[PDB]
Amino acid sequence: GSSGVRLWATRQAMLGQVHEVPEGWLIFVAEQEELYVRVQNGFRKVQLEARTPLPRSTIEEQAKTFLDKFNHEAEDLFYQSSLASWNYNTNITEENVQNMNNAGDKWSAFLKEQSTLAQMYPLQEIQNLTVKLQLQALQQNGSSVLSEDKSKRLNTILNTMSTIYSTGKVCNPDNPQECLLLEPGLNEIMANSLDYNERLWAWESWRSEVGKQLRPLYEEYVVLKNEMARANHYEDYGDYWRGDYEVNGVDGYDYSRGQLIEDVEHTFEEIKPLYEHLHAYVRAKLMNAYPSYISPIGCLPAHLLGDMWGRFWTNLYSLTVPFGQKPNIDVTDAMVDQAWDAQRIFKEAEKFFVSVGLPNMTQGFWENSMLTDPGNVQKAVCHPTAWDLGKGDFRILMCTKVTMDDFLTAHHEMGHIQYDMAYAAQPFLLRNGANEGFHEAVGEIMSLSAATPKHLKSIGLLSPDFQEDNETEINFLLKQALTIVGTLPFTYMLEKWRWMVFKGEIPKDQWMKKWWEMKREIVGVVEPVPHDETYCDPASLFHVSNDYSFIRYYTRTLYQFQFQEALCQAAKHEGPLHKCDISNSTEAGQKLFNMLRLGKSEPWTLALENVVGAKNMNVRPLLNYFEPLFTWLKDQNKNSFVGWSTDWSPYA
Amino acid sequence: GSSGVRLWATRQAMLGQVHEVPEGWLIFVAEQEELYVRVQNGFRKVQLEARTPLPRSTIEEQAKTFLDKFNHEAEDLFYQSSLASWNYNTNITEENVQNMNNAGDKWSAFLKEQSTLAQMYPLQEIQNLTVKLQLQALQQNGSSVLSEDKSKRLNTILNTMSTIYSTGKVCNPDNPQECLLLEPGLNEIMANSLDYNERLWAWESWRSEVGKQLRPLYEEYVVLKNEMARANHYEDYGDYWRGDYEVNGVDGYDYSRGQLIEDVEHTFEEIKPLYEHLHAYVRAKLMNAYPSYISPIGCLPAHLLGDMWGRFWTNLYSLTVPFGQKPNIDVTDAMVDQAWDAQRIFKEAEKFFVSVGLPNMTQGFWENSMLTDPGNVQKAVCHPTAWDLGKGDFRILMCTKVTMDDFLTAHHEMGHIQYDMAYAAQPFLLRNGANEGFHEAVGEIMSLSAATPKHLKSIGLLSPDFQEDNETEINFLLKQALTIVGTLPFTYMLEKWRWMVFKGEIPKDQWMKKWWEMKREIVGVVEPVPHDETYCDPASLFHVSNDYSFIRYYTRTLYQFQFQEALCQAAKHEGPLHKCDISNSTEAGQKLFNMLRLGKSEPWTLALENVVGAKNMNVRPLLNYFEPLFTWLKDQNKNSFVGWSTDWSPYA
Amino acid sequence: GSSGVRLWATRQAMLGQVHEVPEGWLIFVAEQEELYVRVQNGFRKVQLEARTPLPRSTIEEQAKTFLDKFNHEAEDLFYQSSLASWNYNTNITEENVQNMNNAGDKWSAFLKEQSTLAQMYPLQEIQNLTVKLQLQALQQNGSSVLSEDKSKRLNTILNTMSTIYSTGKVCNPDNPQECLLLEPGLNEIMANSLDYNERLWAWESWRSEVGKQLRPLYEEYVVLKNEMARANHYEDYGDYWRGDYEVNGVDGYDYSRGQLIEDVEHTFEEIKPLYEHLHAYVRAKLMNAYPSYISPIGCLPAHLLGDMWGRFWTNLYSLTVPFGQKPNIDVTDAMVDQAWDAQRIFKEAEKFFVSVGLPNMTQGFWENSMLTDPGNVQKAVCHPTAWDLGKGDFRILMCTKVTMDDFLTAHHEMGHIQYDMAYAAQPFLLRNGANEGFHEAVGEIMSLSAATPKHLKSIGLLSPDFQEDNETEINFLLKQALTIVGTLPFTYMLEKWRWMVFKGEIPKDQWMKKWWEMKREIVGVVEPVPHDETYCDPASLFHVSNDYSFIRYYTRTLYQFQFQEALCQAAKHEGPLHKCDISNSTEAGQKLFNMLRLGKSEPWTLALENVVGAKNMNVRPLLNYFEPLFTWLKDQNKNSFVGWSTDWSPYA
Repeated sequence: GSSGVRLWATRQAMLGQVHEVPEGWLIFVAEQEELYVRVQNGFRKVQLEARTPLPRSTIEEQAKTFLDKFNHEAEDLFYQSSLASWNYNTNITEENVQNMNNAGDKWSAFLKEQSTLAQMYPLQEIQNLTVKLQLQALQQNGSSVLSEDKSKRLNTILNTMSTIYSTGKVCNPDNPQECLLLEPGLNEIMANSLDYNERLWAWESWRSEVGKQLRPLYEEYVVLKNEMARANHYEDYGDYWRGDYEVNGVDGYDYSRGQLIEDVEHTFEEIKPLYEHLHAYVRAKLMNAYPSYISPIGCLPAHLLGDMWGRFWTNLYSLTVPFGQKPNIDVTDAMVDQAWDAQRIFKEAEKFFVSVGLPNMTQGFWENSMLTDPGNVQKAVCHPTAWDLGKGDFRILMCTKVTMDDFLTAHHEMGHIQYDMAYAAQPFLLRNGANEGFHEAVGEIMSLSAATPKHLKSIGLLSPDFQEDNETEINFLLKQALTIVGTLPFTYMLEKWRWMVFKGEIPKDQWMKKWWEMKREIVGVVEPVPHDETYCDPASLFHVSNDYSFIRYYTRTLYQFQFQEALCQAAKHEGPLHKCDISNSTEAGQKLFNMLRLGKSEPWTLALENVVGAKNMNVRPLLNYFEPLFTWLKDQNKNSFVGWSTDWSPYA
Repeated sequence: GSSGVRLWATRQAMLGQVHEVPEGWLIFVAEQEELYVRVQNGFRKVQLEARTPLPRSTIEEQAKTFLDKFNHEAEDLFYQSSLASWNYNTNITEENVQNMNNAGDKWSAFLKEQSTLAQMYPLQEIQNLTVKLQLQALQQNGSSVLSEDKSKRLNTILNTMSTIYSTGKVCNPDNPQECLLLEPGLNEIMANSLDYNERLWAWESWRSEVGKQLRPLYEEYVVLKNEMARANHYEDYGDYWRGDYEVNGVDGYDYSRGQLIEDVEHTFEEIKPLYEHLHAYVRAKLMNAYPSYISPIGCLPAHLLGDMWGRFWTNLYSLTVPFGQKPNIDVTDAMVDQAWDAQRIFKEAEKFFVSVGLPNMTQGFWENSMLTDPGNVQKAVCHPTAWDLGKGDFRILMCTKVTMDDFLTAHHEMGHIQYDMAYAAQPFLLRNGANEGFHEAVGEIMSLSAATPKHLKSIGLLSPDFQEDNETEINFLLKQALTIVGTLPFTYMLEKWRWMVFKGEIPKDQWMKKWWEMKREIVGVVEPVPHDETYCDPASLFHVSNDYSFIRYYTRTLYQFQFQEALCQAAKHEGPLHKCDISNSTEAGQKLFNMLRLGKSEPWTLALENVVGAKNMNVRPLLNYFEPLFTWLKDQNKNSFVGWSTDWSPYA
Repeated sequence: GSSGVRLWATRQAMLGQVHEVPEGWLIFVAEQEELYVRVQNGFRKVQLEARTPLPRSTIEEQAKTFLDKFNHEAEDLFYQSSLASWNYNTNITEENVQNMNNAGDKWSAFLKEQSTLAQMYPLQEIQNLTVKLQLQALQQNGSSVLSEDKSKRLNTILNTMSTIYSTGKVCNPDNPQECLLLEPGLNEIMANSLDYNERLWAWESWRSEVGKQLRPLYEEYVVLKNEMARANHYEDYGDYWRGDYEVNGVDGYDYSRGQLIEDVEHTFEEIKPLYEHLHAYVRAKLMNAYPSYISPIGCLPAHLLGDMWGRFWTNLYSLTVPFGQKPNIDVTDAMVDQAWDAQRIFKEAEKFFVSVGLPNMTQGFWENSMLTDPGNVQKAVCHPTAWDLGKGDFRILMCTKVTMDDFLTAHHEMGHIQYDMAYAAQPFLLRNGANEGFHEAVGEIMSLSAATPKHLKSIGLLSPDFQEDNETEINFLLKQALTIVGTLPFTYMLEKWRWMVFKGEIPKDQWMKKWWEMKREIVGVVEPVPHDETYCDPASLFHVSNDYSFIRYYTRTLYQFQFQEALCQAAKHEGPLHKCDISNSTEAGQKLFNMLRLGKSEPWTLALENVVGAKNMNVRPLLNYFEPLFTWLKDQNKNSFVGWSTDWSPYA
């Protein structure tokens, strides 16, 4: 049968009424706070533990209520800052500048108030993974952990380094009044002009007037960040940046900050045979252009890698082309013939996104964002940016033209937007990518998919009569290797160098003695002229001098290769990975959106495991993508020396 | 999520149907006497304690029937005994005396038989608190816990000192044939005559005469009082008295015997600053009367306190009046001018009770009680006493004359009788107050309200143009302090003295030395002639000789002040507490009657908490009542020593 | 007041909704499997034991199914086994001999297999007393708890002594070929011939041929009987037998094996004065018969008691009759006067058994059982046995003749089967007596009632004119004392002797000497010829050699006395207890049937309490039964010295 639970006022009433209480009927005493079970000819007291007072809101619940209230206020405040940011970037005016000051101060003050209001909430007793992740992402004091003077000094130094890099100007000895900046002056000169002396001077002059100036600033920046990290229970500032990839609280998915370093080391070792052959071929081709400036046995000059830091070897493609008479993959004729426009490019990207199974895109983007150049009466930023303004607002700000590149950037910005629309369901704190290499990877794979000849043929960009030969595939593989695989050692060595310089393993009087020697050995990049310790060459880059973790580029490339291979596997495509296309593949879009919606609500390991199939960052897709390149690279370097000599330098 | 509790005969159908049992459904098994909770994929055995036997034809019902039978027979027997007592009080004749002997013997024999017949009824298996308390009162064997000879000699000694106290006579040394009794000779001598010689001689001669013949008797009485208290599971006879205040088995209101001791001590310690100032002023007035008989730092003489044992300082109010030029408040002259008798005393008094919300009081009292001296045909005792005969019969014995003081006494007696009929619904055992300080407090609270000029003005006793300035307020407050507050230290020390005299910590050769040390240090009064252990001065009081608890008076004062303050708070009175009146406030009467009807069934702490809100003892209303007096005493004691010194004595 | 149980998926929802949970409503969460009770201002956690993995198949269910399956099949196998034994017992034939050989083999193998199956059903987790008790009987391995060789040799030694006792023959020295078996060649000559020499020679020869031969066999039998007793968790084989009387787990009726020894000793000690008077008078009559062979103070001869073991003094009733001239009570000649046979004896037995109120029994037993020897064509056994063949089949083996002795044994036999089918509702294992001293007691009590002169007169066995004087009552009482009370000391001591023989307290070189020492001090009987430890006189008993506990007879005597006293109390018998008759008393049969139906399921101590009113056994009925004889023995002991002497011997 079935029985209920009885309750009376006094124990005397319980005794007088327990006679008619059937067996199995629980008796609860409000006066005595006791529990009894009606047994045969009696009632047995049920043991009860210590009194537990009613919590109006547990400490976990108090954090939940605070986080919800903060997120609700953050959505409006961030949207106001985002729209003010949009207005400034559409038109740069004095009124536009001042509302950055107001929005920035208001957002920072609100963030500081909530972070202080969140710091008392303990993360140990909260078992809610989403709530704990929100609190730790909100409790990051950062520079505020130190004193006011120390925090202000660090911010002022950081602004100084950014200002020096941005306004770094070099004047030629022939005309001291004539001076040029790094961009677009030094970058274009060292990417197109083939003069060794001009490139060498610009490389040396910039690293002199920037390195010498930044050397005390970067050194004080390093120590201030290191001491801030110590105050934040971090071994160094590199450990602070690796904390984004750090995962805790999830069984089977925990990731430590040291695991990221060892995976980067392991992946670089895997790419080392492929990069060595790529470097050897690029080295060999430079003798074909300049036989009396570089030696095949030695390394390659930093300024002769197509840029100053050796970031991109794409500028060396004209100097390293295997078959210059073979035309590259370019469909610019289709643009002019059919009068293609930027709005049409985005419309085709949306249509392609519909084809791959992903849903449509909001019309508020079209009515609030510009694609072409917005006339000339106003100044607008033409840099490719995708905007997540919050509360459903998604925009893109760039002077998009009608070039294959722009068609890829449009796809890239759509890929950024798709991520922004995807984790939008997650709370404001969790309404972002799991790490800094996910949002860029989605845009990159979208650009890679949009650049495939099959996708162009499907939408008519590529002529149906176009043929696919070995030379075109080899040149495309080399071009991708220079652009992406070429920058992998650059990201690998720069982030590594920043790691032990923050760890304090590099003595001050030997800084450049390590970087320039390590550059020659691990990567085989050699400085054209010697630099003493007064130089600050590693900090001459934008990201390092602007408080940016450079491990994003290596992680995003590792993710983008894994995503592309996983999409190809889900799209049952037949053919080489470089020719693989995800067009008309609903499996690819659905699989991609499975991790896209997660954002940072789940650990990045779970997001990665969702598509490729594992939490590791193995470069197997990279080897498979460039296996025909690797065999061709081995064929080209079958007689050419492979590797690099640490001893050799251009000045020696 | 809703469920209940299931049951089954045995474990065979239990585990054959546990699969069909939904999760969260509690299960009781009669065969195994076990409890289980159906959890997700399992069941957890609920811990069960020993089975409590169900109520049956046990001692519970047998005692309840015995209690009902006892109450029925005690109602008639007590009615007959109280009828005989009133008749003897109305008419003192030889036939009335024989009635007392017969009624007293039968009542005592009946009580002891009920006590014996309830002795083998244990309370361990009885859970009814009302029955438990009633049967405990029945099981109050008393001195019969010892041998009969010990009880007989203790009663014989008690009657010896009580008779000696009544007949205690001192003779003038020059006139031996003329002797003055304590009642009313010595009392009147120290109440009216201010002569130091006469008061000292009467004080010394009485204590010597009483002490030299009662000291061995008091010692044996104390030893015997210790003997049957130890046999009654008490450390002394003090714990035997404190058992009435002790509360057990009631959650949130349990009281210990030592708790009242510490509460009384703490209340006196905070009272001490007010008492020291009052003692300072009375000492200052003693300098005004007899400059050479009181020291500025010394303690007051024992015989110069206005009464016999220094209890009440009302007789000193004439010599210690704050302003003797101000005439005292007295409506007796107006009352006699209005042709009002003792019948009008109770008639206007009954108007007061129906004014405060208390209902009409039965006409049986009016036809069964006298308000005047019944001439000289039948001798009547004029002592104030209220009688609850039973069966709805209620009487009050007092020679109520047409005076202001008898008006208060008439107010007190019917305050007793109104408490008597308040808990008439309670059984015979429960027909009593929770302690000995409640009935007197009830008769005191409304007496003070009646003595207030507002009540006299409302009933026409006082002229509407009566002036109430600060001088008459201070005089009234000081008179109240002398009559009530002045005796509070004496009540505390004497009860404390009698408490340790039962405990035996103070040796029999130090009873008088400790008594005078307490008198000097606590009371601030020093004897005019030193007394050795031959003197038995504490036993010279009526209460000590007749075995009467003295903590009842101090507790009653604390009770009456708390009761009055709550009544004033309930009546929404604004102004000084001494001017507070409860007339035309029906809420106060109804609220007061809520615990008056409760009787002694509930703990006295619960009753005190219900009245004001303080579960424990408090003296907060004392400060509110005498705040103008305390400020006046502090103002007037700036030029005089505050406190006392034990070193000084009138004899040294 | 009523309430229920509430559930929540997670504790977060529980905390939010705990405010809406009324007091008395239980809160359960499946995530933590935690139970809480809603209390005043909070929730109290309910203590829960370890979570079981839903064991829907308990051992209790499996054991109950196994027991029911076993009982159903065991009934058939035992039934056909009982048929074959009855066929052999009614017709001894070679084909019959192999019938029990096959039937016993199958039954034994079946029993050991079910015992083996019950071995994996431990009793700790079984809560049903009936299931636990039945499986305990099933799990009784007995001889198979040891190794096979120990069991095989124990059986072989058991067979050897059983054969030796059966074939125990002694030959006269003058006639080597003239030899007499113990039954009936030896027993007849000693019980009929009173010659001291012939009885002494037969006693000596029997103990020389059998005692010497069985001494090593008995010692080896005892050693092995101690071996599996400790393997069965018993300190000795005596404790193994005492385990049947042990009651465990029954609160208020638990019995221990040691308690049986203490109570048996206590009963014997208080019985001793009555036995000493009987032994003194029997000795006194022995000097009357043989003055030069028995001392007035010494113990009785072993061979001069009517039994070579000294069991029964019934053969001495003629030699020790209180009055040899008064005729004895016997109505056998009246049966042949009325032309009665064994059929009429049983028919009258049923009429008596239905006059006591118990229902008539079926006709199957009458047509399936013989009451007379089946001629001489087929050989049959005439020993008094009861056949509990099962399946509602009950039979009696008796060659009943038309005699009072056969009349009483016929009453004894039908009482046995009337006990058997009374508890037919019990399962096959529980279809047995509570102890070994109950089945014989049931047949004894009413057979004595049938033998009462009132019963004989009621149904016409004895003429109504028969006079009932004290002389016949004393003669009847003495015969009862010789047959029943006389065997009590021998029964108690021999079981006491065999108990410590298994225990090993008395060494092997003292057993028989301790027996004879106990025969003198306790039994009061002395051996006529001294022997050595080669003699094994206690092992000459049938029960010792055939592995039968001897405590059954002493317990049955006190059990039957208690049963008879309760029968007389229920029948409200007035006068001497030996003349009490239960005939024509329906209430007495109903009270007996209250435990007859109970069977062995309940503890025998509870059954004894239900009959009389005492949980423990007592000798009170013995005093009431033999009070006239006890006074007669006391009066006639003017020359009969109370007790005996250990020093005197027939040979010394």
